[PDB]
Amino acid sequence: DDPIGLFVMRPQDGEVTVGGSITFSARVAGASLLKPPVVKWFKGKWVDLSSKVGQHLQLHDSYDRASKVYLFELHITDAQPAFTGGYRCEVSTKDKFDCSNFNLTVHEAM
Repeated sequence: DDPIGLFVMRPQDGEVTVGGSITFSARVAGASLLKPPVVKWFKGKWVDLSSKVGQHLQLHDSYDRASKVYLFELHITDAQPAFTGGYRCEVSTKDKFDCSNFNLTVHEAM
C-alpha cells in the first residue's frame, strides 16, 4: 500500500429508530493509481448496497479530484429493525487497502 490514504475519512456507526434515518459518509482517496479506487460497500447485518442503492439507501458517489476524494454518501433512511447495520466499507485500489466496520443499531422499541 502506497501513500494514497485510501481511507481519507471513514464512516461510523449509528443508533437509529426504525422509521428514522441513518447516514454514513465514506471518503476515499481518488489518488493516482492503476485505476480509480474500487470501494465496495456492504450494508447492515446481511445486506449489500450495490443492489438496494436507490430510494431508501442512496449510496452516492461524490468525486472531488482536487480533494482526491470520492465521497460515497449513504443516505439510508428508514432502517428496518432487522437492518442492524453491519455496513462494511472496503476499498481496494492499486496496492492500498483500507476498510471500515460501522454498525447501525435500529431501535425497534428500545
